[PDB]
Amino acid sequence: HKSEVAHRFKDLGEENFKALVLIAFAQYLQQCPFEDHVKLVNEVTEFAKTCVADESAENCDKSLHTLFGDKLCTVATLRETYGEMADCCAKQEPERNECFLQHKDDNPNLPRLVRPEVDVMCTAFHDNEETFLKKYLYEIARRHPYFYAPELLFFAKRYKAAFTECCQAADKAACLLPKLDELRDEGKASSAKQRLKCASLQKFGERAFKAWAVARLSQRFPKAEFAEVSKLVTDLTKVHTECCHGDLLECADDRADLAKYICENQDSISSKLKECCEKPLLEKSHCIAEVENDEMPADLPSLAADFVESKDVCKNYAEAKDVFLGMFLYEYARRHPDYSVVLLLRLAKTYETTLEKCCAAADPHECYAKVFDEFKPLVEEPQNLIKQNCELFEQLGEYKFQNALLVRYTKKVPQVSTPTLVEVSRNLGKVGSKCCKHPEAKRMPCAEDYLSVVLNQLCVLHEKTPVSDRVTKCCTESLVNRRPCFSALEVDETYVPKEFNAETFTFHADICTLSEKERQIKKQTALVELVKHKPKATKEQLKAVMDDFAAFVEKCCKADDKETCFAEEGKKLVAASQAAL
Ligand SMILES: CCCCCCCCCCCCCCCC(=O)O
Ligand SMILES: CCCCCCCCCCCCCCCC(=O)O
Ligand SMILES: CCCCCCCCCCCCCCCC(=O)O
Ligand SMILES: CCCCCCCCCCCCCCCC(=O)O
Ligand SMILES: CCCCCCCCCCCCCCCC(=O)O
Ligand SMILES: Oc1ccc(Cl)c2cccnc12
Ligand SMILES: [Cl-]
Ligand SMILES: [Cl-]
Ligand SMILES: [Cl-]
Ligand SMILES: [Cl-]
Ligand SMILES: [Cl-]
Ligand SMILES: [Cl-]
Ligand SMILES: [Cl-]
Ligand SMILES: [Ru+3]
Ligand SMILES: [Ru+3]
Repeated sequence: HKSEVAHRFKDLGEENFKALVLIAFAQYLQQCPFEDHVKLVNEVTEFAKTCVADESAENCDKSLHTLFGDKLCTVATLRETYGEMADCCAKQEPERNECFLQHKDDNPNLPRLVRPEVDVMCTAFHDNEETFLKKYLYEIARRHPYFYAPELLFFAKRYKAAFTECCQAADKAACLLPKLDELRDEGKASSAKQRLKCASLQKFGERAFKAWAVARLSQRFPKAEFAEVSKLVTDLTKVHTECCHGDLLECADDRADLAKYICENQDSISSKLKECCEKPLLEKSHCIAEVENDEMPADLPSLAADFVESKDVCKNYAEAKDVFLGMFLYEYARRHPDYSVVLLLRLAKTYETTLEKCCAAADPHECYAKVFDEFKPLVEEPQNLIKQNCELFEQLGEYKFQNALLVRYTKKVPQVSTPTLVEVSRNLGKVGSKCCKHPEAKRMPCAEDYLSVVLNQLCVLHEKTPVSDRVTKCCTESLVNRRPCFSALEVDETYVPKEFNAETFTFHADICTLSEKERQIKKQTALVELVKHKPKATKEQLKAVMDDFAAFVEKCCKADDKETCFAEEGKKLVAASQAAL
């Protein structure tokens, strides 16, 4: 293209162009104030307008990396605010762009964004929809300089949807805050999810990533030929490789190219893409990333003929080990959208170990002709765990199910800080709430999707402050054994009971005057501490004081006097509890 900026401006449109320019600059100049970014956007935007009017116009033939880097090196305060980053301006492309890339600062030190009151928010939204919305877009991008820009744009449009609706409703806050809590959860999860793929790719290498992609792409497009899945796995591996490196434009072009290939070859891939493929370039690769699985072809054969009977197993394996294993993964995954990806990786690795053991032995076929028996226990384990836990979740509430998780995980690893124990148990409990309302045909992918983002981010929090050798051993091992390792943790019988502290189990009337959530957290915080102080307490014994405490609060949080019921009756509850434990 004669002018890449004019071309982008025509592909995306003025509104999307401006928003992505803002995110781009907010992710590099993370301490410049919001109003100078607006100046940069308006300046880049009306320059781009000269380029769509005339592509021979001055500077319109420069590359976007050049144009972007040029804009960065005109910030007058660049060396005084970003210091060493300003020295990038003395290099030339592509060294300069790489130098700027290196100087992206993850985890900068900005105050946390405090959600204001609903009436404050709706009033700001009404008084200046754009400035309000773009300011929050800027606040989030500067605090997440590696969050892929278009997805951030796609979250911004969903926030706009939440405000327009709820700022008009009768009970504003009742409409808005759940939507805002929901959006925060996904954006935080997506941020965690991107950094996990990009950190297992280097921890574990291209091969393991390719193995994961074959499984995932085969469940999604089970009518595609394995040659087509392998083509897609290759392009997709390059795409995540390049996107992990951090160049937003080089990353965006790889994604857009892959989506153009997929949309051009739908009838070799899937019948579900005609709408996504009709969508504009900015949304094309996103839409297809989250499209639902295509229907499996009717009455596929068993995997027996190709992978256990056929005399050419060991010979076809040796001819190309990974391609043969990759074919096995393809055939198993396409038949099993109900499995998690990691389970399919367990099976494939299981098939790999026995093929490696039997293809070197006398009469291989005898040695390995039963390996499909080895798959059954590996399949029951995730399913069993889902059943019992989804069963328990509908026996108890969401909140009481959290309290069940709370007791169990505290007993397994009582060294974890109380607040971290509460947050994980509350979150896991949320995962029963959404995943357990799926049928068994789609429960295991649901759990995997959510556990993975609860598991390694408790592991990144654990590498921050290690407290147990067993949770580092879980967290530093394969992503296929991550969830089993944690499931295999047993009640810590090394632990020394925490010394009784009276202030930890003293309660006041403020507890009546707190929100349901904030009341549950403090109820759940005391429960962790109770299990830490008397860890040999049984759930029968624990239920008895939990019932007592429940009655205690409902008594003192309703009497004529309150501040004194909580100390007088409170003193009784404690003493009666210590006696029973
Ligand atoms: C002057 C600064 C350089 C130009 C700034 C352009 C901002 C980046 C363009 C984003 C392209 C988005 C393409 C979406 C397609 C996809 O993700 O598959
Ligand atoms: C078919 C194209 C890609 C070929 C490369 C993928 C071969 C699959 C290998 C499966 C090995 C076991 C599964 C991964 C386990 C792990 O990474 O810990
Ligand atoms: C879906 C229920 C989850 C309830 C809260 C989490 C605690 C139990 C999780 C058990 C299910 C594990 C399945 C993960 C998939 C896999 O690792 O193959
Ligand atoms: C910072 C370290 C915190 C670790 C605290 C232990 C919490 C373990 C919960 C992880 C999920 C376990 C696997 C699924 C359910 C199970 O089988 O227990
Ligand atoms: C053993 C010495 C201290 C005395 C014990 C008092 C603190 C008990 C722990 C509170 C658990 C509250 C959770 C149950 C109530 C509910 O779910 O609403
Ligand atoms: O930390 C975050 C990452 C991504 C997104 Cl979209 C967020 C939205 C609101 C608050 N925090 C967020
Ligand atoms: Cl936040
Ligand atoms: Cl907010
Ligand atoms: Cl604002
Ligand atoms: Cl604000
Ligand atoms: Cl804001
Ligand atoms: Cl944030
Ligand atoms: Cl967040
Ligand atoms: Ru704001
Ligand atoms: Ru955030």
